[PDB]
Amino acid sequence: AKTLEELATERGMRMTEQRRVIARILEDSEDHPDVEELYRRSVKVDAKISISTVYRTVKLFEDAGIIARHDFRDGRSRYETVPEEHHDHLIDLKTGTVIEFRSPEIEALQERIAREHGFRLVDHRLELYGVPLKK
Amino acid sequence: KTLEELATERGMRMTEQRRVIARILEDSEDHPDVEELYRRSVKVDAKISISTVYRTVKLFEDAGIIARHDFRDGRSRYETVPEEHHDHLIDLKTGTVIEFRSPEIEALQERIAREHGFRLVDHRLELYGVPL
Ligand SMILES: [Zn+2]
Ligand SMILES: [Zn+2]
Ligand SMILES: [Zn+2]
Ligand SMILES: [Zn+2]
Repeated sequence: AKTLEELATERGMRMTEQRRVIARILEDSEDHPDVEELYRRSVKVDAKISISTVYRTVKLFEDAGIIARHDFRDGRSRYETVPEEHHDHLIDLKTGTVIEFRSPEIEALQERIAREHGFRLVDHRLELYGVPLKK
Repeated sequence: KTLEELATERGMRMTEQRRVIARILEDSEDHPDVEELYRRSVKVDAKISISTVYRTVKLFEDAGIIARHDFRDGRSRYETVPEEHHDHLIDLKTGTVIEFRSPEIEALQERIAREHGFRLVDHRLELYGVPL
């Protein structure tokens, strides 16, 4: 069973303690943090960590292909550990944070409309943008 | 209100040529790429350059007059801010863009959002296909 720092070294990345920290945070997160939120969380644990380190680390993870970058039109470049299974995204517009979902209801529905117009579905991009409901 | 009139309101400098491109873009309910715009532009006025078509398309986007969609097949496609909301299905083989609106989907999107504690105010749905 592969962890992310374990999965980094596999692709010849120079890890340090600071990067393992940053790797553990990202791994542990299900909200797909941007660079800035990883920083705040990381610095909370290792105060020596710079924004410089976190940006480079992320960009280097991205070159290793061990994370997925997402540019949603919320207001943030969101990052996650490559998902073992596909899912879609819902974005809180108030806080910019991200919620993953797999509705196979929707998957099937998308699968069927491809057909209705004469198509086998090969890919899709599905993004939802919500505001929090009042109570 | 035509496209060019709409552009001249925005304080955009128009010319004969920028007005052809404007009308071509306007009448097109397909989802033309810039090269499509160009090829159609020249047939109507042969002294329209590619430079001119690039500039003009850029400025129509800035003015809010048109929308650009960067689809995953790698072609940027354009439309006139069609007044209807609709989603997209892209034939990867031909670049044919088939538009749709499926109130099943539109409501099942609502449900998903409400179950996670959200009211749905926007989305983006794009489908990618190969003939069956
Ligand atoms: Zn999906
Ligand atoms: Zn995700
Ligand atoms: Zn469209
Ligand atoms: Zn829709």
